[PDB]
Amino acid sequence: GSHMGAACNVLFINSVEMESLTGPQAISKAVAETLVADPTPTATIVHFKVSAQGITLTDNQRKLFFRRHYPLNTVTFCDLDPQERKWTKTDGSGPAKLFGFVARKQGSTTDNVCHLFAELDPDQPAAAIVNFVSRVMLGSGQKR
Repeated sequence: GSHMGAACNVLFINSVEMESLTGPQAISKAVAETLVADPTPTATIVHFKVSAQGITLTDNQRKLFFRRHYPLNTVTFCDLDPQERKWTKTDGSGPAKLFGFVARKQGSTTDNVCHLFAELDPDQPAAAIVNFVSRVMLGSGQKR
């Protein structure tokens, strides 16, 4: 209904449309089409907020792009990269792990967009962002 609770920092990469792939392959078909995406998109610091199935991404870098709201209804899969790779650094020095999610908004043609993100937090790695984003949605963990 509203939007206020969680609010972390991540690095925005780019949304690479998969065209109805699956989920655990959209991260690879995106990581492989983003880490090498030539030309590569500019890495911007964004603020990842999770409020009642409502992911918010605000530009906290230097006013690069507006803010968007991706409801978890769309974010089907939100895990680290299977290729065990990292983003191409924030911008010259600064290695940051790589993680994306698959957003299936609208049940038209199962047209999903795998968005890439690099952890930009000295106290919030991409694994912790993937352990939280998955803890907020369906799951349990069992082993943690």
